[PDB]
Amino acid sequence: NRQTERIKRQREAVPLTEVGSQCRLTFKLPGISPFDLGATVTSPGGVTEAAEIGEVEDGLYGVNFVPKELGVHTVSVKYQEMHIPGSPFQFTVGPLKDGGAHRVHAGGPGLERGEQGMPNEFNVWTREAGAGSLAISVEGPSKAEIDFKDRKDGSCYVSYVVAEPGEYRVGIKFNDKHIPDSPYKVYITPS
Amino acid sequence: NRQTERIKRQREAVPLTEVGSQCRLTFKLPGISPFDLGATVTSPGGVTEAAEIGEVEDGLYGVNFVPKELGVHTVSVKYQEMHIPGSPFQFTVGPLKDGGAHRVHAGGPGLERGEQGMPNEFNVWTREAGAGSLAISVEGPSKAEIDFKDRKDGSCYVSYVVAEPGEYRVGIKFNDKHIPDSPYKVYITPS
Repeated sequence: NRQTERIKRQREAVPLTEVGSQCRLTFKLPGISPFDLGATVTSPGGVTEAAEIGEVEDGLYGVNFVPKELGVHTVSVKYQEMHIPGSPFQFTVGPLKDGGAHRVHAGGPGLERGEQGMPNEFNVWTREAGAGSLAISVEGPSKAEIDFKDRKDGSCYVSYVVAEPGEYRVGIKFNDKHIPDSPYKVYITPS
Repeated sequence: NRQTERIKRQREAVPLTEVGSQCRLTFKLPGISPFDLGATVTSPGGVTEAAEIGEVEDGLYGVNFVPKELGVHTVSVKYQEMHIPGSPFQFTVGPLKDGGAHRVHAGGPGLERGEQGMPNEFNVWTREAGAGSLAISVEGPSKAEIDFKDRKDGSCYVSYVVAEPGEYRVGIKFNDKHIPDSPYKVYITPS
């Protein structure tokens, strides 16, 4: 069978990031232990400082940092040579100089593998994409149930459930264009 | 100063509610123990049955019932002869026979009063409206920050924060029409 479930949201660009302001990159860690991760911020000049990782609410973690110059900063969250899904993140200070689907990151186990009747979860980060429509679709042998939490920081956390095992397609589009790794092929295992 | 912040989401109709299916109304407690509330379901014939209240995800509660016939059922959640915000709720069993903004309910403290810099929360119930666009706007002396969680049951839980005290307007529109009590006048008090 082929059944499809789709949601979309529209949001304006995240408010301008001023030089010297308190910034935060948030991430949920479906299937990853927070305890031994390291965060770094790299300035547009290539200077890297360690940044602390805090719990923001139950299950939500954040990298707190303060940028000292204009332009595109990188925020890395790693275990040894491994990045967490989505890392390294980009973070523009001052006005956005680019936008659109190619700037969107996404990650988490619901974009790779799950189990029949269990929640499949992933994060999407749209702050660098600027204003527009984030669309999510799930297609496969059953009609997914989709919940999502869309935040002021341009991040969106998705949880979907499917009734039947099989091969599913998860589409993530921003202003009607696939983000770089979309669509995602997802296998759902039997109970 | 007059600033507006707006988000929108689009979702397909909630799947067909069938006779003998598990149905659930999800709500936030109105500062009252769940042991002290009474939920009832009224059939299309006017027969009322007591229904169970139980905790469900995200600190929310649910009213669970199983419809025995086609047609519009009413779910009330009460303390003595007072309704919780949004009650009584309607639940069509069988295909939707109506739709649109006039079928949407909303409620919570964020549609009445809040405090500068603190979260202002409310729920929206769209299952009876069918497929469409839900738009949430906040207009007032500062630009709101808005988070929302949009669920498979057609409910959307909103949290917004404003930087300045004063008189705000909260708009709730479905396919670009105000729902029955929108726009809402909201006073935000100083810290």
